[PDB]
Amino acid sequence: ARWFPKTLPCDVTLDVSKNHVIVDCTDKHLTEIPGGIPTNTTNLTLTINHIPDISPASFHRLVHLVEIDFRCNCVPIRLGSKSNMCPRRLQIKPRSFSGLTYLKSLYLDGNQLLEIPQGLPPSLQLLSLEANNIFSIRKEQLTELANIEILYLGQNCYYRNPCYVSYSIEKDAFLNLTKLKVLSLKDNNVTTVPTVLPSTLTELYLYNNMIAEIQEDDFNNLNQLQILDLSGNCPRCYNAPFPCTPCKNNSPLQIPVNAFDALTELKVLRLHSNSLQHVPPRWFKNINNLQELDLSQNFLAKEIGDAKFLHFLPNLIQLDLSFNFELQVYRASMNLSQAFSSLKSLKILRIRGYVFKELKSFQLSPLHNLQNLEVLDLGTNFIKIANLSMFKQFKRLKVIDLSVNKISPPQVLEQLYYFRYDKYARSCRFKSCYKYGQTLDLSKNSIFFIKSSDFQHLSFLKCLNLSGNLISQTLNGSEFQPLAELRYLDFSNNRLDLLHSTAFEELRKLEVLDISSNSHYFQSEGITHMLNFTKNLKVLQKLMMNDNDISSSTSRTMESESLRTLEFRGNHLDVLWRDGDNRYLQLFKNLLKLEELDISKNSLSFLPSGVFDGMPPNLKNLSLAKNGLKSFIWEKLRYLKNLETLDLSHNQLTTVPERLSNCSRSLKNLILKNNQIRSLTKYFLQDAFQLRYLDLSSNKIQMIQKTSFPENVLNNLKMLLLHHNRFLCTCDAVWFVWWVQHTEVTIPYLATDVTCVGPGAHKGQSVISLDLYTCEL
Amino acid sequence: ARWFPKTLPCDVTLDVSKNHVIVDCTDKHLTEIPGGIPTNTTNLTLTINHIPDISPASFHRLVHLVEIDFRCNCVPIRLGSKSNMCPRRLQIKPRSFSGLTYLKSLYLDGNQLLEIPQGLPPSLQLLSLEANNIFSIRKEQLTELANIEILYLGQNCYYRNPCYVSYSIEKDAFLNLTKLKVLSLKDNNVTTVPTVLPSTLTELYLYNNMIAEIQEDDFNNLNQLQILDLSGNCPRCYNAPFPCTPCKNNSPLQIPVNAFDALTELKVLRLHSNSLQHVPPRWFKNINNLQELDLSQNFLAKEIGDAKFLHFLPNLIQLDLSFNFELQVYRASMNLSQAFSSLKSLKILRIRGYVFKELKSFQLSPLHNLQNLEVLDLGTNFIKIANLSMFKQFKRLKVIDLSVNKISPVLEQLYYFRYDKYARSCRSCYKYGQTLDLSKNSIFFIKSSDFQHLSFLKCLNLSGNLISQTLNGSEFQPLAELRYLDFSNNRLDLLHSTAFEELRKLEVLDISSNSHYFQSEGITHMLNFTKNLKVLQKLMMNDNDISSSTSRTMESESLRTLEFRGNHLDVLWRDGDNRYLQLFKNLLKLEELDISKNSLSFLPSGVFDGMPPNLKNLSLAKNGLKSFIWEKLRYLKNLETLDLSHNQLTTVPERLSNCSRSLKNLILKNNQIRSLTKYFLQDAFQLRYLDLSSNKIQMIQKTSFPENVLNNLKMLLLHHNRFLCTCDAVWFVWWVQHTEVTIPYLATDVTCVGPGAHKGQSVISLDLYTCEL
RNA sequence: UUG
RNA sequence: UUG
Ligand SMILES: *[C@@H]1O[C@H](CO)[C@@H](O[C@@H]2O[C@H](CO)[C@@H](O)[C@H](O)[C@H]2NC(C)=O)[C@H](O)[C@H]1NC(C)=O
Ligand SMILES: *[C@@H]1O[C@H](CO)[C@@H](O[C@@H]2O[C@H](CO)[C@@H](O)[C@H](O)[C@H]2NC(C)=O)[C@H](O)[C@H]1NC(C)=O
Ligand SMILES: *[C@@H]1O[C@H](CO)[C@@H](O[C@@H]2O[C@H](CO)[C@@H](O)[C@H](O)[C@H]2NC(C)=O)[C@H](O)[C@H]1NC(C)=O
Ligand SMILES: *[C@@H]1O[C@H](CO)[C@@H](O[C@@H]2O[C@H](CO)[C@@H](O)[C@H](O)[C@H]2NC(C)=O)[C@H](O)[C@H]1NC(C)=O
Ligand SMILES: Nc1nc(=O)c2ncn([C@@H]3O[C@H](CO)[C@H]4OP(=O)(O)O[C@H]43)c2[nH]1
Ligand SMILES: Nc1nc(=O)c2ncn([C@@H]3O[C@H](CO)[C@H]4OP(=O)(O)O[C@H]43)c2[nH]1
Ligand SMILES: *[C@@H]1O[C@H](CO)[C@@H](O)[C@H](O)[C@H]1NC(C)=O
Ligand SMILES: *[C@@H]1O[C@H](CO)[C@@H](O)[C@H](O)[C@H]1NC(C)=O
Ligand SMILES: *[C@@H]1O[C@H](CO)[C@@H](O)[C@H](O)[C@H]1NC(C)=O
Ligand SMILES: *[C@@H]1O[C@H](CO)[C@@H](O)[C@H](O)[C@H]1NC(C)=O
Ligand SMILES: *[C@@H]1O[C@H](CO)[C@@H](O)[C@H](O)[C@H]1NC(C)=O
Ligand SMILES: *[C@@H]1O[C@H](CO)[C@@H](O)[C@H](O)[C@H]1NC(C)=O
Ligand SMILES: *[C@@H]1O[C@H](CO)[C@@H](O)[C@H](O)[C@H]1NC(C)=O
Ligand SMILES: *[C@@H]1O[C@H](CO)[C@@H](O)[C@H](O)[C@H]1NC(C)=O
Ligand SMILES: *[C@@H]1O[C@H](CO)[C@@H](O)[C@H](O)[C@H]1NC(C)=O
Ligand SMILES: *[C@@H]1O[C@H](CO)[C@@H](O)[C@H](O)[C@H]1NC(C)=O
Ligand SMILES: *[C@@H]1O[C@H](CO)[C@@H](O)[C@H](O)[C@H]1NC(C)=O
Repeated sequence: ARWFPKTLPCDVTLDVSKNHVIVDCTDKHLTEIPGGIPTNTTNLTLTINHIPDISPASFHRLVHLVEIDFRCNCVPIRLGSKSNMCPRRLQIKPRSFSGLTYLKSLYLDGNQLLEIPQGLPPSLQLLSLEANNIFSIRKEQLTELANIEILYLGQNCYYRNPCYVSYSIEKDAFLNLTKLKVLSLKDNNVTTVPTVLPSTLTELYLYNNMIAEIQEDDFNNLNQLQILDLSGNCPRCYNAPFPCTPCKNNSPLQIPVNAFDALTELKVLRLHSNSLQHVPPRWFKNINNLQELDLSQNFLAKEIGDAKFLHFLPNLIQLDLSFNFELQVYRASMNLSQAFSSLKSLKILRIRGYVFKELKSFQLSPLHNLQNLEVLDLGTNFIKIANLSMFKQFKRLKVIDLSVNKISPPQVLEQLYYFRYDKYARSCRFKSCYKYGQTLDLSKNSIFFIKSSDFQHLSFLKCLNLSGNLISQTLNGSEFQPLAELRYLDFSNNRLDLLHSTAFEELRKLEVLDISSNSHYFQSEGITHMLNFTKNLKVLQKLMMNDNDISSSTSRTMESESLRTLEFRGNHLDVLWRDGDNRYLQLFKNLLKLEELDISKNSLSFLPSGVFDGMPPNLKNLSLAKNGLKSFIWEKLRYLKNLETLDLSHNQLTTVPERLSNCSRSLKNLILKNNQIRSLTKYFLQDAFQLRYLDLSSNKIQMIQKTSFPENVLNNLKMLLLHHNRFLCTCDAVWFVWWVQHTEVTIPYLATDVTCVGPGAHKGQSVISLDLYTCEL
Repeated sequence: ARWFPKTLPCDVTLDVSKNHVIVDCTDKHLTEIPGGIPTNTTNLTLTINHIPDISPASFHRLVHLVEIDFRCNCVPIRLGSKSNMCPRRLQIKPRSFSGLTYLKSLYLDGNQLLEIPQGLPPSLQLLSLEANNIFSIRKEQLTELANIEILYLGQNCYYRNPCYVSYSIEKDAFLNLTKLKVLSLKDNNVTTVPTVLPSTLTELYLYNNMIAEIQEDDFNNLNQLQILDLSGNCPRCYNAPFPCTPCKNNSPLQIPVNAFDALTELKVLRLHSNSLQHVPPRWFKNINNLQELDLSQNFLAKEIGDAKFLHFLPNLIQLDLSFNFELQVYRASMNLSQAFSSLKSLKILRIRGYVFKELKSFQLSPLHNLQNLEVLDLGTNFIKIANLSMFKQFKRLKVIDLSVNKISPVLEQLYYFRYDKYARSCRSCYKYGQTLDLSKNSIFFIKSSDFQHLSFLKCLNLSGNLISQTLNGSEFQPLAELRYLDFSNNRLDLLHSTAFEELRKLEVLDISSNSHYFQSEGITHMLNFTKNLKVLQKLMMNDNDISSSTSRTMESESLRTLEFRGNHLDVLWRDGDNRYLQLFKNLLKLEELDISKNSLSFLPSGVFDGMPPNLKNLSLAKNGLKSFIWEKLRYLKNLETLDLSHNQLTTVPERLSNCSRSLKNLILKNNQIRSLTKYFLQDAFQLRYLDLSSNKIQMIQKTSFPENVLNNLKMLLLHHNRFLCTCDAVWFVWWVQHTEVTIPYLATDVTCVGPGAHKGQSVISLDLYTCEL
């Protein structure tokens, strides 16, 4: 097909509509900007390389650049790899950017720069210098940024990237940047709010600094400000996972009552970790539009019981009062002020880490009439007692979250969220059952025993999360009787005792059941387990039974008219299917609608004959990955007449079938990565017209000849993976080298990991760049 | 040193006292008996190879052989590898053994043999033909075994190795084997006890067969028999993990009341899985010496409550009545007959799988006066209730085992349910004193009074319960003598630094696999709880996912071993955060620290300085370590063992001696090392063990590996590298061929990878004369 | 690779 | 390899 092979070690994309030529050289172990970058290049990304300098020659030809992303070519020592530390800061020579008349966005984050780079074109809207070593801002260094709208300067002086002094900002440094919308000075050891800021700011980020006091006029002119973040100034340091220095005398960040008076447009106020003890209502006198308020990680335990300020927040969407508990105090109950009832717009309330013994219905009465309330998060509260029936008054909610408690008789937050330093930190790369309906999340509690009356009045629930409790009982179909509407039960990380084949049958509308990581009782010999419990679940679509160490079953067959997906990863089918024992060879046969089966990680070093014949007739998607498979009778695929995806990754296979078409007419996706294949059979893919995806990566293949890979098949492939093999680039490889260079077929990692290993001369050389003319003399 | 390199791909060992020359060729991927086997060879082992034939030429020179072990050179299809199936049964030519005048023991197990091999010498005392295809025994084929004392014939016809007929034994086939002591016909599809057996038998194994009936005279003459095993005839098949066919009519193995009358010497009787419903006392009328009786996997639930037969067993040491429960019956309690009191010699009583709701003190009264009772096993009984205090009447016992029950206020894990627990392959806190094992119960909450009257306990096993409480040092008050607590696989909440402090005599604490509360942010954990445990020697806190700690230091005057595998020291030691760099410093007598599997891709500076002063043994394995500042080992002045296995290191120190003068054992296996530094081992005289296996080393020169060091090494591991066998390698190849230093796998995995000619060739066999022209 |  |  192609007349001119692509040798450039970067992905090139065309977006004809937006007039964009996108060149992505992310993480290509470059020590130089590569030659041959298209002249029409608009967006060039060189992040995570080791290019030690920029010069007028760097971008000479590239006069149409709108965006240069040159991040993380010299990451500060403690932020970067300890195996490849950058020896000297990036050097930017004069005039490197002044010729780029159309340049809108420049990212120079993570390059150990000492100063704001000069000579930047007046087109620039966005400049980013995070994770550098710039800790003095002078008005004179900013005159070049007349048109700048977005300026990121954070992470230039903090514990991971120290500068060993206070940050310095000259008076009025930013004032004459008349179009500046977004200013970020986070994580920078700043001691005062810099003034005067231009009145065009929409977003101001001042968090994780050393600001002890806000002056009453610090935000006087910012009548367009929408987002203000002052978090992590006078931090609450208890159990902090980073070095944390509090303000002296347990002082809060001191905020005058009239500090916010000019912020009539403010939508987001973030006061996380400011050691606040009071929230004066006078703060919010002139902010009628505030939508999001974060007051997490303070000392507002008393204030939550008073909270006059809430009367001024009728448009608030999101309130977070998490982790406000008094140290070494365990309150008897949660005292929510009546003032919460005035939060007419509230969709999301989070109050983790209040820390109290007993939740009772009346304590939530202030919320009964919040019509728009969607999420109530009372996680990580060490609640010992809670009658779940109280949530009958909360049918309108999408999520009731009691995760991480001590109870016994629409996006999830990262596992580190309230305690991390900077949850918005940008990486060097880049720049759940809620969907089923009403969710009650009781995960990570101390529930040892359940009975029907625990769920009295909760028939509206679509999802119940019981993950990570202590449930050890012989469920018999009597325990969830009220849960008539339940579509999803997550029962993972309990100790299910499957003595009874009637377990879960009362959940007549159950579509998905997760009983993964319930291995306990499956580890002891002589215990009766009824894997045939599936028969009674008439609308079950998906069953997850992973990591259960299942090596025995009293019943011989699982049956279902409905089940489409079975995850059975991390069990011991090798023990059930011991060579000579026929009894379990039809375990899955009567799952008549099953399409997806995952039996990876079952220590299946071989498959006894009868396994494939025993498969249910409509199996589409089979994983046998990570089994230590040392042999495989390819012909047995003939029994799986609807097989579309076969995953055999991470095994010990040494051969492919002589003729894949003769094994399976239906197979579309063949994953063979991470095996021990050293050669392909002569006619491997001959007439395999249905094949669309083939992964032969991370094998030991030396040679590939034309006969194995006919062109009428290769042309149908959406992707062919060949990387990390042992290719021999001798004159015997002429066809393969030619074909790789010239094909239109998508083959990933040509630039990094489709490499000759030999002979001598060409060792470590990309096959895409290989010249074999000496073979044609 | 050596003048003649050892090229034979087998270990050769000398035992001068017994005049033995031991040649072990186990698992050497041989397809031929190797040449050059010493002429003086007495014991030759060729197990797990693919040698397709034996012939007169096989052992011609080896006239002094006493033992040939030639097992598993052609394993039956379903018993063997499916990746290397044996194509044709072993072929044994005539006269292969008749020249071996001194041959005492021949093992030919696992070779797909169809017949008993003939032409065996009259010296033979032991013949073994397990896992063959010999399923008809003819008197004529046994005449050659006049002097045989031990004959193994089992596993020749069973579900893993089927013969598709009944086993056949001709009448009196064994009678004229006048010195036969041990006969094993297990796992063979035998239908009747073969008769007449010789009266010299000490041991008869007939288990896992199809014997429905014992005739009254089957064992008439066996007045020397010590062990009889008839188990697995009319099996109890409930929840069996193998294909199991019961006797028709739910029948037991039928044993007439006088069948054992002649067995005056019997010490062991095994009647496991015989579907017995009754144990007639008349069985044991003439056996006063029986010591071991296994009656597990029967239907003797009612019989346990009666059990008149026990009155005839005053010398019994070991009784097993495990897995005798009636299907779908969950008894209220355990009914032990008063007859148990007559078992004056009993050391070990096992009654798992009785299956009952509540154990009460009175129910064990029949045992109160068994003076020698050492082990009481009531595991896998689904007991819901048991007052632990009842065991105050049992201080004399070594182990009280309530493992796998349902209580709430060592045998292989498969034992009672496996087919043949004595099958031959081709190739714990009891020690501390009184042990109460409550592992795998449903204990959610504990308090001091649960342990009332149990102050004598030395080991308590609470492993695999549901304990989720903030232990505060009040919960084990009575357990004043406890030396070992296994608290693994619970949900310890380490809120309180006073946890466990009441166990004033605790030497070992295991709180491994208590990760639960360590997985959620904002929870207070006090790792400094070690301070209060004044005699603690060993602390195991593996697989706890520990990534946060309210306290900054662990302290102990006593602790010698800390296992901290499978945690998140990488998070505690984030580059820039100094606060936890002395976590272990104040464990002043610590000698062994295991911080493998802590995702430590690098070690921040200060880690080594923060190590306690007497550290001898440090594991940093399986951390994905990509770099390592070897010079920092200077801080570990007492370091003897450094384990850096399974990492991504690419280099060794320029000079190991300049890093550590104390280091004896350096484990670097499974890294990415491609070359050694020029002077690597110069003057590191006290180095004794070096493992460089599974790396990418191409060349090793004498400067890196001076001989004044290498010769002192007890072991040097080099296998699975990328050795380039050019003329540059002359020294290394010479030294490897000639050294006395132990180097494992020379015969199998110390290989050239090039150039061309020598690719895949063993370094030990490499001829490099062309380099010396 | 006699489980 | 800014968490
Ligand atoms: C190419 O560069 C331009 C400008 O740097 C990018 O345009 C930005 O796109 C994002 C989309 O998330 C918008 O939010 C910004 O407001 C745009 N800025 C400008 C000045 O146009 C464009 O995204 C880049 N394209 C690629 C593929 O990287
Ligand atoms: C933030 O600035 C403070 C000073 O305002 C820095 O603290 C100084 O650090 C040097 C070296 O650590 C010391 O000699 C001085 O004693 C410190 N002064 C004070 C007042 O504490 C601090 O290092 C800066 N933080 C970072 C991470 O760079
Ligand atoms: C070498 O072969 C002899 C002969 O088979 C072995 O000696 C026997 O070892 C068994 C195993 O415990 C003893 O119980 C016998 O009493 C020994 N004597 C005889 C004559 O059988 C000897 O152990 C073998 N040595 C090795 C290391 O394999
Ligand atoms: C043990 O012997 C029995 C016969 O007593 C074998 O069973 C016969 O096997 C063939 C083939 O499976 C059948 O056609 C016969 O009907 C069987 N006879 C009976 C009486 O069942 C059995 O296969 C043998 N067991 C093993 C493991 O080899
Ligand atoms: N798994 C299980 N959990 C129990 O709680 C139980 N109680 C009695 N039993 C009996 O023990 C036998 C082995 O588990 C089971 O078989 P059963 O005779 O039907 O009755 C069962 C229990 N089994
Ligand atoms: N780990 C733990 N387990 C508990 O059961 C508990 N109850 C209250 N608390 C309090 O919650 C805080 C966060 O773990 C702890 O700090 P405290 O305020 O000293 O008291 C503790 C508990 N902590
Ligand atoms: C709740 O707390 C506030 C503290 O401001 C207190 O004034 C109020 O009376 C408390 N109410 C209850 C029900 O405890
Ligand atoms: C839980 O509250 C409900 C009413 O919502 C009531 O029916 C039930 O009895 C309560 N249960 C307990 C144990 O308090
Ligand atoms: C249930 O909770 C666990 C633990 O919090 C979480 O990992 C899991 O994703 C949740 N399950 C669903 C279905 O959302
Ligand atoms: C299930 O268990 C409950 C426990 O109270 C019992 O009422 C019910 O009868 C049991 N179900 C069956 C099928 O026995
Ligand atoms: C499951 O199998 C058992 C036999 O082991 C049978 O008695 C029980 O009724 C079966 N249950 C279903 C739903 O098939
Ligand atoms: C096959 O199943 C796996 C999970 O087992 C899934 O990730 C994958 O997308 C499926 N493939 C197709 C083609 O549906
Ligand atoms: C495989 O190959 C042979 C020859 O084309 C043919 O006879 C046989 O039917 C084929 N089987 C399948 C399932 O394609
Ligand atoms: C357990 O037995 C002891 C006597 O050994 C007694 O002191 C205690 O009260 C008993 N516990 C219960 C709950 O009956
Ligand atoms: C405690 O019981 C567990 C679970 O059976 C067992 O694995 C462990 O080895 C026992 N602990 C000790 C210290 O022997
Ligand atoms: C620990 O908790 C116990 C049991 O609830 C409590 O009564 C006691 O005061 C505490 N003990 C110690 C040693 O602090
Ligand atoms: C452990 O550390 C905490 C504070 O971090 C302290 O309150 C406690 O007393 C310490 N305990 C011991 C035993 O050192």
